[PDB]
Amino acid sequence: MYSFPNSFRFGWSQAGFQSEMGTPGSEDPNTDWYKWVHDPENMAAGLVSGDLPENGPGYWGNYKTFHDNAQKMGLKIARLNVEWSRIFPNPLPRPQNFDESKQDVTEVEINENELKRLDEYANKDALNHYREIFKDLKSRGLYFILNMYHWPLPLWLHDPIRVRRGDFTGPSGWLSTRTVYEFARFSAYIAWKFDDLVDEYSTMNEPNVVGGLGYVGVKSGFPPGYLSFELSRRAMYNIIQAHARAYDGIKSVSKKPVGIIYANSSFQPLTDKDMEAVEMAENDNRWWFFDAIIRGEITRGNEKIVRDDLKGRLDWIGVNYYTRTVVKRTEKGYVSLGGYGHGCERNSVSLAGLPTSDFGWEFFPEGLYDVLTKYWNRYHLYMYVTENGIADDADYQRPYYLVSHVYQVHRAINSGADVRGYLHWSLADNYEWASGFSMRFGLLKVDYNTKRLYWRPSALVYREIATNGAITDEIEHLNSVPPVKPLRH
Ligand SMILES: OC[C@@H]1[C@@H](O)[C@H](O)[C@@H](O)c2[nH]c(CCc3ccccc3)c[n+]21
Repeated sequence: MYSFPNSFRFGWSQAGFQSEMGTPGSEDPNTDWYKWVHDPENMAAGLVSGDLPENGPGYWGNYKTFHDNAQKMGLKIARLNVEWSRIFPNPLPRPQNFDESKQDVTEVEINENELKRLDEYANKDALNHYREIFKDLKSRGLYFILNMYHWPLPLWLHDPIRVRRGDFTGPSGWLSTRTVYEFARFSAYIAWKFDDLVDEYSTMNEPNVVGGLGYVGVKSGFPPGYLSFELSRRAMYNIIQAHARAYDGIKSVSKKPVGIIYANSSFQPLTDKDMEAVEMAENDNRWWFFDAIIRGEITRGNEKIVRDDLKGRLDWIGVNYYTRTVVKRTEKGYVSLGGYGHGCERNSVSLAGLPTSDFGWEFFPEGLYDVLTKYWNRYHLYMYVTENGIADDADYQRPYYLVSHVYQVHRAINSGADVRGYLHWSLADNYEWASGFSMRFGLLKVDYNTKRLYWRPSALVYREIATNGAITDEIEHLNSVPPVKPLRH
């Protein structure tokens, strides 16, 4: 047996754009992502699958079913987001003498008057529906982490096709301080409407992926798919201050904890001569970001400064984790290696002989202990495992994947790290971004024709974990690697 603290909670994470649509009435055409995945050119290019989010799992209408199953599964925590675009579908008038050429946004003044003004622009059907959703959630005994942002932006703030095309005269998303400014106000507004229902807050989900795949990893088909190192840095600088400003915005209406959710891989050396490479990879992918929002330490221009408006803007750390990245030393620096972590063949075996998922991601639960303990030793901020899961429609590997990673969380707590929950990605299948519906991450299978949910055997296994607050003696063998011999190589 691996017993968890009585206060530790097991649950799930879910995104608005991925899970809400599918039931008639739920359609939100008002995002960069919606437009992006409907784009004729993007479809023909193969950048997007052709699958459309409006044929999704229908959480908007069927949320009670979702919550019933979650409660049966013994789940006690849930993290999801409101979709900005649902609340503010229509352009807001430009800020009164806010200087959109200024690079830094060191404060955004928000008060009851400014909030009442926004209130007259807000879609009230959308707010009432969310209140209905979150009320049912809460009535099922679920502790509630509300995230403000999980990728899609209002179209009035970002036309992604225009930017893809090389036109920067329009709404430019994270490239514009206007977005930073409106984001601080959206966060404060949501906290102001929903604080009575909410337990903890997250500003954003994996801002690093938004800026990294949006402007560098362009084959991933993420908006706006404009290839530029410079602009990726600009997007990331803006998202950092958008975090800090959202933090201050929420904290002016709430005393409740405000954190952030971030994409992590466990960096691992190719050989024992590659450990500096591991540290450099951690600096470049993790510490630079967190040292900014925690310690105020950012490199702007070519200079290391401390920004007082950035410092101390975080109460907790959302740890998202799926797999490792193997890195080696280069004379010029370091490189990640294909054939490991997220760069493997689908339904096969890594270069290390470890099985890969429907998405080609390598089985590596060790990495979660590494990421949890490294954060803790550096910052001493408590954490939730806000995402962990596997693309696996057949359910072959998920039982082992689930128990193995839950074990690494127990391991981490055993070492002293303050981890207060594990939230599986996800409860049910959903729209996997540019990949469409074929990547299936749920403990529950979705039949998309009928919107019916089924319990994969892994769901039954998770129910054992959750109702017992433990990896029980009877499922403890699943803390191991799925046998590869019966699997595809
Ligand atoms: O891919 C499964 C889930 C998505 O459905 C979520 O919306 C998103 O939060 C999400 N992020 C990741 C990890 C992505 C990653 C990329 C590069 C490096 C490390 C992690 C996996 N997932």
